[PDB]
Amino acid sequence: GTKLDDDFKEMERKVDVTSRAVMEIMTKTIEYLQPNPASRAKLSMIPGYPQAEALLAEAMLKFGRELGDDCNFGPALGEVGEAMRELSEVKDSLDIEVKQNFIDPLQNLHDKDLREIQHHLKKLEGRRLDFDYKKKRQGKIPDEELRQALEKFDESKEIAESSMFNLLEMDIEQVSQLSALVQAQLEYHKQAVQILQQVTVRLEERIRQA
Amino acid sequence: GTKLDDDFKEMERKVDVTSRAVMEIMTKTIEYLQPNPASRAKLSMIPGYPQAEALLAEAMLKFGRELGDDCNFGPALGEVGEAMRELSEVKDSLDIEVKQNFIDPLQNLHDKDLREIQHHLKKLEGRRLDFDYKKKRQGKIPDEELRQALEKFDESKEIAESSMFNLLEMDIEQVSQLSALVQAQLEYHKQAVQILQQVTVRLEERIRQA
Repeated sequence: GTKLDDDFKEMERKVDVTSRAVMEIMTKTIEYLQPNPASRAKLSMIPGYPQAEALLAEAMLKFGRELGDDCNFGPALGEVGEAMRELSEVKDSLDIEVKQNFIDPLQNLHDKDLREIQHHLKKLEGRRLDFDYKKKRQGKIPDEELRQALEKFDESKEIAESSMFNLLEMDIEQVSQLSALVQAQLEYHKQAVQILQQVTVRLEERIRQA
Repeated sequence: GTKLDDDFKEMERKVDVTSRAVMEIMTKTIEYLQPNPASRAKLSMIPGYPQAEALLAEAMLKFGRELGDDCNFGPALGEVGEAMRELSEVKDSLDIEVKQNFIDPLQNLHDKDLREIQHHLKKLEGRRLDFDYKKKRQGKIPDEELRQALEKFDESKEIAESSMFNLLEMDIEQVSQLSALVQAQLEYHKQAVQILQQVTVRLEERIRQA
């Protein structure tokens, strides 16, 4: 059949790579946010799920209490318990921020921008084929019909080129989205370090004393 | 049967609470380190398992490459890709540190110190029962036999009290162990924040430029 310049074929390639990339990254990012396969289903809808930190906290508090204040390990449990609880929250933030500012954007890029292009390409193919066909039987079919056959094709290719070119041009917006992710992570870990140190002092205050 | 002073009963209580606590906390801590139920089996043996971060990195690199350098999102993927890879490692550290300095200690406390006490108590019970029995038939059995019956009991109680008291006295060592955990976490998150910021500059360097 008729052929497309290497330039065209390249964009089409990068488009595919982008699409495929967006998909896996999206998945992996989630499996990252929620390793446990039971809690992702929530991030695949939205948190209506518990955090590991939460559950740990829940427990440390539970026993720290039961032990009592008379002891020394009992209170320390409540102390670290809170620390964990706090971390739990800092986490929910992270999950939500990443979902909203990284996953959703990508998801939209796949269902919006990319799907569009996919369509275009398919249309182009058909137009390509139809032409090749009507071409084979040139003498048989009226010139006008064959001319239109080509025009339709050219017309289609352009649309494809535009949609593809435009998506590939603004690719920096994906970089922006990457930054969107790394930002959300930072705020979290930074915020984490705060919580951790905050409790470290409280425990040192114990161990140091007796 | 014969009875034990409230003081004794209390220690026995705290001992049980401690034991039960150590167990759940141990579990939760692990489920925390490895939410996904397939990778804990490794931390329940030792890392011979992949980290979520790792797998994410693996992917971001994979595509960042395939995209190429011609683009702008391709390189950015490799950039963040590394960042993730780095985090992956900082994580393996965390898993290992927590395992070695928090889980193992506790585990040992359960199999060593606590198991011992468990034994003691059981022995005490038997000695308690036997006495109650031989007591019921006092006139029937020789005084000497009954005397020994009691001595054995008293003797047993002491052992129990010592083992229990000593474990409960050094309870600060558990606090130390808690600190051991929080420390390992801190080094990690702190170390994390470093990696994150390190990459944030590289991306800003892109987005800012064009």
